[PDB]
Amino acid sequence: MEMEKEFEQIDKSGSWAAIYQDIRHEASDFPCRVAKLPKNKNRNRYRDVSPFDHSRIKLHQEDNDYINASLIKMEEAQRSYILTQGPLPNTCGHFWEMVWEQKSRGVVMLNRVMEKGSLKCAQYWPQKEEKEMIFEDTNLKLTLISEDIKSYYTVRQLELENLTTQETREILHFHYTNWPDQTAPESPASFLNFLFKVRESGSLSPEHGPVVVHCSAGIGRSGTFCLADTCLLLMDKRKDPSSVDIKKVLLEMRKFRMGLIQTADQLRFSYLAVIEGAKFIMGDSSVQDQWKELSHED
Ligand code: VO4
Ligand SMILES: [Mg+2]
Ligand SMILES: [Mg+2]
Repeated sequence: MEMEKEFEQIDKSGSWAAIYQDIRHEASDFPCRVAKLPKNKNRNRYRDVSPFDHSRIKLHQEDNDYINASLIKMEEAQRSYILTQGPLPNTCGHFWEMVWEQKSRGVVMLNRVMEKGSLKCAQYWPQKEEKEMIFEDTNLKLTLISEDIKSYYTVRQLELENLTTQETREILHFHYTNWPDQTAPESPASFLNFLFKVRESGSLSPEHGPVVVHCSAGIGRSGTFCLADTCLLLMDKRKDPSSVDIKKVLLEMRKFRMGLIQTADQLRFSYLAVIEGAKFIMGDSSVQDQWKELSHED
């Protein structure tokens, strides 16, 4: 309720840029010494996007444990996320090793492999059932099991096999294919429809390891997704929408990974998504069918 008042004040005063720059100025700053080691230069997609040492995910190999990935551990909300860059051609083995070792059940992908004429992500999952991928460095096998393609997102069932142990796991892939870099989604409705398909999959359950979330850098669209989910979960826990302070939640998230939410419009969208999602949290279950309709997923 009180985020709604703040939304109006910021809008009718046109101060989203200043509000967002405030968050940037107050955000935590922690060292990234491991990410900056010369042996890890080719493991980083962007020179200026690095995991903090204190929250980085360590791979369980002894040669080089480095991956550009952060554990966002939201203590009060009791949910964790792994935010990571889009894998590089040499880090797709590391990416699936991380998924395996962290016992993630779901991967949320918010970018496309090619954006604005550039390769933003390696093709790290198989596109055809009969063309499985084997990651020889990490001894993992990945098979496409099935694929449900909708108008602006795709859900895939993957089988991930630890070839050392021959243990197998189902990994769910939630691929938002309609969300351009540095922008807000089309509508809260289509975003919330997607978020709630991730939730209903069980991939966010505490019984599993943290969901893996990535875009190209793992901060902008990835930060928007996590901020909206954590805010909705916080108000759900308290059944009190007015108790949620969005900027404080984002600032808390930015203790674990730098640059989360990259534009003022993405921040503004985050308010809109949470305000609209609160309708469902607070007991208007019919609104979820309305999101499905408005998102035109077929
Ligand atoms: O690829 V993202 O720029 O939305 O961090
Ligand atoms: Mg590379
Ligand atoms: Mg690779």
